[PDB]
Amino acid sequence: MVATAKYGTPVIDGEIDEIWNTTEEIETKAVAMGSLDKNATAKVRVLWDENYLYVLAIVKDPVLNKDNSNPWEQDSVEIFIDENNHKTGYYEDDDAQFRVNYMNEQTFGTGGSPARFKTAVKLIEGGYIVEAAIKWKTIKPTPNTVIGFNIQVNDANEKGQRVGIISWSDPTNNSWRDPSKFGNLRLIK
Ligand SMILES: OC[C@H]1O[C@@H](O[C@H]2[C@H](O)[C@@H](O)[C@H](O)O[C@@H]2CO)[C@H](O)[C@@H](O)[C@@H]1O
Ligand SMILES: [Ca+2]
Ligand SMILES: [Ca+2]
Ligand SMILES: [Ca+2]
Repeated sequence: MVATAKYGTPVIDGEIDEIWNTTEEIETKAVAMGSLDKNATAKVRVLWDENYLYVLAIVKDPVLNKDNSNPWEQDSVEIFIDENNHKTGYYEDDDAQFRVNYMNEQTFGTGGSPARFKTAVKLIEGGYIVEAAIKWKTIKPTPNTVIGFNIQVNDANEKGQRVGIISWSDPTNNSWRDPSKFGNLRLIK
């Protein structure tokens, strides 16, 4: 429900900056489809500065696949932001869904834009690391500012079928259209 992100500016390249160690790690344990022991999950660290929100997601996934024509059905990570944290039941102008797969290919849901999304992906033993920067659209964050946030891992099998949907705050697979399913992220100094 609630987490924090330390102020900081990491380099987007898929490598783990020392600074990521200064912020808490959250886990995607809100299951909508699949299970924690059998499907893709991520260990996530979050940082922020006046211009972007930064996300480091270490994904556990032994089988990588992107054969499905649906981007949400390819092994990928989705990031959700609610800048004014209104927790509405639908997307406002400030709300957004961003997506990037293990090949660092970006796709977008409502509100998401490539002009505000920089990403890098590096494969690792047993999975992959996603490092992203999301440019704020409507706000200029200050310490103790609270935004709505969620991160989801889509797990596809060798058959190109999505078998897992696990996020941090949403076990109902509605984050793509319902910000009220996002958790709260306090931007701290
Ligand atoms: O992302 C835009 C796209 O979303 C599709 O819904 C996905 C959603 O993106 C994802 O977060 C969730 O896990 O799965 C649903 C599908 O069940 C939606 O169907 C598209 O119309 C829309 O363009
Ligand atoms: Ca880095
Ligand atoms: Ca909003
Ligand atoms: Ca997979």
